[PDB]
Amino acid sequence: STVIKGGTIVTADLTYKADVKVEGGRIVEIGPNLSGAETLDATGCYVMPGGIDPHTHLEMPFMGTYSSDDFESGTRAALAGGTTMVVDFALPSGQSLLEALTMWDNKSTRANCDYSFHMAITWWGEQVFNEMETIVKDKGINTFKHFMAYKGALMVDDDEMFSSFQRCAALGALPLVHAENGDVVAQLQAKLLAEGNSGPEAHAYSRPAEVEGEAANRAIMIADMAGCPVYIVHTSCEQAHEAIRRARAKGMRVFGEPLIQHLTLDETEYFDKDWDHAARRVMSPPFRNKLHQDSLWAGLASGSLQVVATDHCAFTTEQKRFGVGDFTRIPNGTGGLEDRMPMLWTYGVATGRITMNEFVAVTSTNIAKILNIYPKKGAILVGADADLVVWDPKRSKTISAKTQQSAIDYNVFEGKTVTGLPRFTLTRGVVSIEEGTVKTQEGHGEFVRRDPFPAVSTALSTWKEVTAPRAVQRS
Amino acid sequence: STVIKGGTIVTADLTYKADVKVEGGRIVEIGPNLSGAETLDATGCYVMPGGIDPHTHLEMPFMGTYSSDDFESGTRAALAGGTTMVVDFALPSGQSLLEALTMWDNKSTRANCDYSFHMAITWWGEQVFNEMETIVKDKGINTFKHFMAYKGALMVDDDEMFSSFQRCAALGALPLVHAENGDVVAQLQAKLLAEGNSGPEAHAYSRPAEVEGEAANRAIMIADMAGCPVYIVHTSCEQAHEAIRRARAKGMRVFGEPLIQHLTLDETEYFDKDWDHAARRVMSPPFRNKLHQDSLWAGLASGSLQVVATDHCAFTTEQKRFGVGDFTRIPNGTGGLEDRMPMLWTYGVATGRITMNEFVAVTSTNIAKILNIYPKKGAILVGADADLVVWDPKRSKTISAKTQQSAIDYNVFEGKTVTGLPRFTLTRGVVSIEEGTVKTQEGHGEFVRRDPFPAVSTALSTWKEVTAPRAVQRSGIPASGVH
Amino acid sequence: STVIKGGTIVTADLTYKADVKVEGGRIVEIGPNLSGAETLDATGCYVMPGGIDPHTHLEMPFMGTYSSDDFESGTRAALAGGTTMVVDFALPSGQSLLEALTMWDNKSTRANCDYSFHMAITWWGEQVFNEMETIVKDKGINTFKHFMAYKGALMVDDDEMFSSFQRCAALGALPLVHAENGDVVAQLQAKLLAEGNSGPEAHAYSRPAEVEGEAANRAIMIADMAGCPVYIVHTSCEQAHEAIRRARAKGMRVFGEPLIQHLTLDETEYFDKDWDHAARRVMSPPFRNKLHQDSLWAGLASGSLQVVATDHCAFTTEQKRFGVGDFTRIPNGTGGLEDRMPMLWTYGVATGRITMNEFVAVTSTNIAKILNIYPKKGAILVGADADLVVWDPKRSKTISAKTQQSAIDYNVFEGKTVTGLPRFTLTRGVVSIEEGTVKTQEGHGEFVRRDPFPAVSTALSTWKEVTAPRAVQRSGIPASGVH
Amino acid sequence: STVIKGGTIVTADLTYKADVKVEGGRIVEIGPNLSGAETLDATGCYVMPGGIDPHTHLEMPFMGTYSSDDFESGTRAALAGGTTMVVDFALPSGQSLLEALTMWDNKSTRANCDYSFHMAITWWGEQVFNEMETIVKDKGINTFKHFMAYKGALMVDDDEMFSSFQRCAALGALPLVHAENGDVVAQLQAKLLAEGNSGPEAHAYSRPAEVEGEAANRAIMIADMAGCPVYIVHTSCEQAHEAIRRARAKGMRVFGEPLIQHLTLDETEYFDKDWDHAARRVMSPPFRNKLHQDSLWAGLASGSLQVVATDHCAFTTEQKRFGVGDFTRIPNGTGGLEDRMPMLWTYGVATGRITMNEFVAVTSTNIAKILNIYPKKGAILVGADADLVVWDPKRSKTISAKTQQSAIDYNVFEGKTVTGLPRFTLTRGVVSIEEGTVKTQEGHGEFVRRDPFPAVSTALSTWKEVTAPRAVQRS
Ligand SMILES: [Zn+2]
Ligand SMILES: [Zn+2]
Ligand SMILES: [Zn+2]
Ligand SMILES: [Zn+2]
Ligand SMILES: [Zn+2]
Ligand SMILES: [Zn+2]
Ligand SMILES: [Zn+2]
Ligand SMILES: [Zn+2]
Repeated sequence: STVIKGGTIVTADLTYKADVKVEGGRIVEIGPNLSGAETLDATGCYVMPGGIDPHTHLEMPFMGTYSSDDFESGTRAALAGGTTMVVDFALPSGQSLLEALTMWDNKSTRANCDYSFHMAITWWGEQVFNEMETIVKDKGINTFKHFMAYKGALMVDDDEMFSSFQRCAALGALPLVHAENGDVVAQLQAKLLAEGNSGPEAHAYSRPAEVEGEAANRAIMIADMAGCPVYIVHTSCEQAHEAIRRARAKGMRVFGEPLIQHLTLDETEYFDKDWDHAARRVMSPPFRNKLHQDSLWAGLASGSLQVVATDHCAFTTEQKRFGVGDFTRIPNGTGGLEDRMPMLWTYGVATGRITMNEFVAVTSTNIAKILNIYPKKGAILVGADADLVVWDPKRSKTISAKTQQSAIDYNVFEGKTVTGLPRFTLTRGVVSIEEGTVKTQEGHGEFVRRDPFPAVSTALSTWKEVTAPRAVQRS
Repeated sequence: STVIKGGTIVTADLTYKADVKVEGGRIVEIGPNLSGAETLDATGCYVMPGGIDPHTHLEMPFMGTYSSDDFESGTRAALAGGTTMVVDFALPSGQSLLEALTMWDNKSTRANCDYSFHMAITWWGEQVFNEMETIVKDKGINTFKHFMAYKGALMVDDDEMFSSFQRCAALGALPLVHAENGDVVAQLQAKLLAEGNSGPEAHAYSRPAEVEGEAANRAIMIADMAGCPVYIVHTSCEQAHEAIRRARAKGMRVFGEPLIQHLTLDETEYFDKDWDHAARRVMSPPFRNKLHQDSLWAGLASGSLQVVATDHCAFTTEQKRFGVGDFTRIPNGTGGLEDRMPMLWTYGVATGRITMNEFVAVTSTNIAKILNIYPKKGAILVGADADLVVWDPKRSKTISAKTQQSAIDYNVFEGKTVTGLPRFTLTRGVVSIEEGTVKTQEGHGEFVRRDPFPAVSTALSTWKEVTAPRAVQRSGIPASGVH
Repeated sequence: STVIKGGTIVTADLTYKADVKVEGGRIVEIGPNLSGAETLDATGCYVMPGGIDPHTHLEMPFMGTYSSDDFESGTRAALAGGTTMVVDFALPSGQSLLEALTMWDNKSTRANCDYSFHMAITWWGEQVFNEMETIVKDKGINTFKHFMAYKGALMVDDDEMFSSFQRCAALGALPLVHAENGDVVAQLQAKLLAEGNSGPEAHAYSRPAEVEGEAANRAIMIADMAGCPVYIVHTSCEQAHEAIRRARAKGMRVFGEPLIQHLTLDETEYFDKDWDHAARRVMSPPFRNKLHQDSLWAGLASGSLQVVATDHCAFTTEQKRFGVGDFTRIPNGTGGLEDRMPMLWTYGVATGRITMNEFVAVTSTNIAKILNIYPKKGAILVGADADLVVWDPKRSKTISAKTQQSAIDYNVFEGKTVTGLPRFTLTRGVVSIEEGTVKTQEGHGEFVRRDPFPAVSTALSTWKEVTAPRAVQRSGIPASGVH
Repeated sequence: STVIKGGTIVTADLTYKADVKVEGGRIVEIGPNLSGAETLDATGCYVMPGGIDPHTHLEMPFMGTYSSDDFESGTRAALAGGTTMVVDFALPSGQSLLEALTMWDNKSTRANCDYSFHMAITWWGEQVFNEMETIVKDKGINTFKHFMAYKGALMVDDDEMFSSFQRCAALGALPLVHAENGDVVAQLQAKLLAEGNSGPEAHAYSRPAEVEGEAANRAIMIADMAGCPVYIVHTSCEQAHEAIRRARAKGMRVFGEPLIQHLTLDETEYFDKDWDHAARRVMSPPFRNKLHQDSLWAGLASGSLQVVATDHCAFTTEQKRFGVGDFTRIPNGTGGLEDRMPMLWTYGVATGRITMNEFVAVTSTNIAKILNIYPKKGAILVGADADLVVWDPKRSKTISAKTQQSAIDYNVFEGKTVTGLPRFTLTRGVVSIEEGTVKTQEGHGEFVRRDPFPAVSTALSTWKEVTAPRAVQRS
């Protein structure tokens, strides 16, 4: 067996000094003074569940093109950053959900760590309604992604979204929402181009924070009417956060996911004099005024935002240059898989903004519970997968594209110092990273099947029935 | 001339004892000890600007039939309750805005008091875009109404609304919005019918307060992006009020209009064992849980809601009964023209919930300023129209359909006691009501023309320009193309 | 050993079917198909950590008399309702904190389950400052209670509270607060008595919800300035909840504790025509308008309120009658120990308002973590104390004073039906309740020692240091003096 | 007579082109095409009610010393800035309110424009309770100022404040409150000095925004329980604003007064390397983080803050230097009388943040209505005092201590450009300023008497009676 020895265990539940013994890809024992044939030195370190990043777009077809990190490079980057599972979005074209799922299975051959998919609902009709049942009950996928923006490509309207959320409620599945008002965005994009305001910074101008706050509020109302929880992906601003807080104060089951980029980077990047510098940071929602960061961090501390992710969608500088002269043609996305946990630890844990237990909650455990795969993932418990990071709080670096795992040529965290990095990362007990030594195993990662109807969905359905309005009896 | 003698003047601006002299339809002199050829005794009374109710649907085609108060009976009802101007909604239809305007001119020939129109944008296209300019610049109408619900009948979507609001901004016009999410409401109606939940109470169940709060918050965002103020008609619940408060706290120019029905009546009317009683109150937004009333009153007192109206859209019981077995066929709407000012005075002024100056502000002056027609309307000032109510704070009645001016057979304020009623109501100096004697003059009312660009619109356009995001000047922009 | 067999384990962390093996007062093994010398049948049952109720006043000197549930009857009542630990408030007095502690040790010798204390800071000075260190470091108590009301009896002011909270921050201890404005309450009590408004309902009138919201918001500001978390006991209204939500939205470490009474009972009890019935419910904060309940439930579901408690402070009817003619002399307090978990399960879990995991979190695990005693308490984990309830979701009763464990003559939950009750309650592995058979062991309970500096306190101190405002380095600082 | 000719009248009520005729210190006629023996050219100008600044401390004894602008220099500065009335705080020592009022009458001999007083309640007891009746009914003063801070000097506690607010309710008077928690401030001051953090910037550190937000909320609750409106002086931060907004959303009668300094200046002044620069800006509440300004401006636009003032309390650099080595010894206060309307116009009206009508509302009319002296003051109506400013929207300057009316040697608005300045200022028809020509008349200003029970106070008392809880009738 392998024993991670001499460290302090940190989970979302508690912190305690103990050794961890791993065999057959599982945690088999946790206690003091354990001995195994192989020992990993965790003295001076924190031993935590491997990160789960539920928001990736590896080898994604988007905006005329394909992201430049694929399943192999994305999962390798994830492991180098202490992350041991990714959840990627399966993205249909009036194409079948089932056809899209087959294509995503094909893309994921070469995965270095385990992985699952969300299924995107990119249009609406009888076929989609029928196939959702198959995806949930037969394919081990209990989340459906909806886009309120990307008019003419991926967007659904209120009527379609309501139908889809009702279906998710019936199936015990969870709708995820990209919340921006697509009609307002499409018009503002056209207005800015018409005015000649066509540079990378005009991407930010085309979709101000109010557009995201409105769309989040609207998705929350539709999910409340449908009787399902709802998850707001990449919550970037106070307006979206306020909508979630206000819904949760009414007892609504609404989850929120700030990206590491939105916690630690800001819109002044778009004002840089160097065109490439500004275009490289174009993503949706855009980096925001720095004033919004404090709201997102408070949400992580108080439990109104539960999950930190990256929306990892990486494009080379050459790809970003597709948008010279027209910001709507710059492929949207920045990468972050490898930098998520290191940034969150240095700027969140070392500063006291979040405890170490909260750091585990928002980097693995909460999402594992939300996707109904805890304690297989997101746990340090006997019987859990041995997806583990041994975190050395003193191991430091300056983040640089010169030393990253990502296949692209820049890094939006370039020049940020982090102190606290993986000493080891294990994926089902396979030591894949030892300090700067990368020893990942292509094809090791396996698809993680998920069941519908977590406790939160079952309770909400019961409460809706208790409170359902009744006909008045008359003569 | 005619002198209104011995009263206390109350406006939104101040309260003072003075006589008011009226000549040629206008206030010509205000001061002590005035005399004229005719005298109206205002001793013990408050002399206020005539009410302006900007939310009426007189002889309106709707839900298979027409509302049963027309311009004559609605303006007569208004005058009897101290209201001297109505603003009605011209409704097209893919029919020209100009053809709808002509139709509404034709409808309004027997009006007893003055009147104007809002133009509804019930569909979107190049013709509508163009005709909006003519409506604003040539036809004296500076407001455009948008319905976010009534799917398949009057509803517009986000894309249409955003186009329309940007055109409002360009023209210096003000968008009005019926804020409920029409797509959710249509699906909830169909679901309730399929379950057999088909009675009048299911109307309320089909459109809960959350769907109004969402739509109000959405219309506000779209107006903020277009750079125009926006006006949320019939704000009925705390969720819609919260959206307005949150937007105004950000400095957004958002107006809200609680109906007198939503201040003083509640959803328990729908739970009555009598089908007719419940159906008579069916309107959209529906009467709400009584808990919401305090929020709306607090908005009047604090300035986050500025206008009290009635959405006067009256149907007889037999018209309501079109919806026996199917609440989606009950014509939606209630009447309140004659009862607005009496209810607000008894339940708001006499209770101390609002001052007399606030009462004037939310029953005439604020809407006059919002519609850019102050001080011609909503004022007691020299040069203002002599639209006046002489209000006797001791004159009392129990409201009843047996005595009402409205042409329909019931009154949603049945049995409410009011103390404080018109002694005289004057429309451009014509005494049309004298203590319960109705002496209205058909066709006396005239269309009130309105100009665009009130101060609020001009200031908001300047602030948008000051804060407009600018391009960054760069050199050596890289090569592009697909390699 | 003893094996709890065939049940479903439910903790705040997860839900799973397994047996639980207990040895020497501790959980020694969790897994399938365990066997031991003794078996408890948990088939069809949920096996959860025993409740922890951190808010009791057992044999407490108060308002001219003493509460009538003592350590024995209160811990017996707790065990009967699935609760296996109480935390009581040691109350000095200018009497030493150490003398009060000895007094409370003496009071607790017959406890049936384990117990700990909070220390109340009822006055301020050098001796208190010093003794706080000894309480934290030597006596195993890491919480200090402060009363913002009970003027002339227990109340401290802003200056005392700020000194005390800074000392809490230094010692890694957590301040608890009874948040009502005592100065306003004292003047309103005197005013109501002077007007002849002297009945039990006037207790509620003397301390309306606004006075709780204000005091909660104030204690939060003082804790934020001292750099320690703060815990708001018996959060009863939306105004106190709003203050907590607003503070947590800023990232402040603020905890809130709704009582089961305030989740499920309301001020209409005070309007009962029977004087005894109304007086029995007199407590501070009083039962509130029922509208406030939804806010508190929503706090449990969303995490802005983390702990359900009872503030168990029981008086007989004849003790309540000390206040006939003068509600300020009705001893304040109600009991709920035995009814907390049964009420919360029927009205929260069975209705879907909270999940079973949330139910565990707000009845044991959150407070265990807040008091820094998890996982010894509030856990089902190997090595944890065997404080367990085996809960039969089908076992039902109507709550009644005729069958209760509490020593007093009535029950504020009289007539409430509950479905879901303990089959077994174990305290450190001792089966003390078996289906309505009470078999408690006096003196079995022991004091639970607690350490300072939970993770939340340490992280908050670090954040305060990272953000501490720094002097600006200047040269040639000017001449001063009076010229 | 004198006719202000060719201008556009702007009041809080409306905007219209008309001439204004003045005779006997009053407006006697308003209309087109007026003629008088004397004409003031208002072509291209806006004709508005003279500003009323209800927050001044002229010749004030405070913190061991006396402010360096007295009634003559303060009222001269006010007129140069378009302001035609000041309301100063009469400040007793267990000294009688009536003795304090006599002293303030004596200080105000040399006033160039009209003036009134608020009476400060600086301690509590039977004498104070008795004298409040005399002040209201016999002395023409309907406001009482309370301090929640200045522990050991001016501070009252909750019990005293509640007693005083009940008395104000009975007398139809309005309590004003300096809202900071004095106990927390006094301790933080001592803690910072003990640490050696004793420079001017530590004044700001000693009283963070949360301390003001708490105190404002607490004053609002006490006034609600007492059944009187309440006015929160110098609302400087979002926390205080939020407390007012939340109270007003419940229907409470709460007024708020942002200073021009808090709308347009910020705490980075305290970080300046020059000791004098930083100390000169020390006042209470301190200049705040610039992020708070947007909240205050929104309040002016939406009606949740009603009155703009200056808290004019001017000290020479020599006086500010009293506090070298101990920030608690720096006299608190900055001046602003002359710069209030010019700053508010350039940064508020010219930017579109407020309309011209709102500018009149928050610079004269609202406070005139709040103090129950409208339309004598704050109006352009026939019969109103001819307190008028003819405002030239094109007349511009850079604000400088070299050209100011204030007797001190610096100006916290130094270097700010303003475009829009008085062409004329009239005080009861006396032209006291013509462009840069100052021609003020010492002793012209007269005390303005005010009556109790404005409409808002009467209505609130009625509503409290309607809602008063009743005894239950029992057998
Ligand atoms: Zn997205
Ligand atoms: Zn994405
Ligand atoms: Zn409508
Ligand atoms: Zn309508
Ligand atoms: Zn208490
Ligand atoms: Zn207690
Ligand atoms: Zn002050
Ligand atoms: Zn002051």
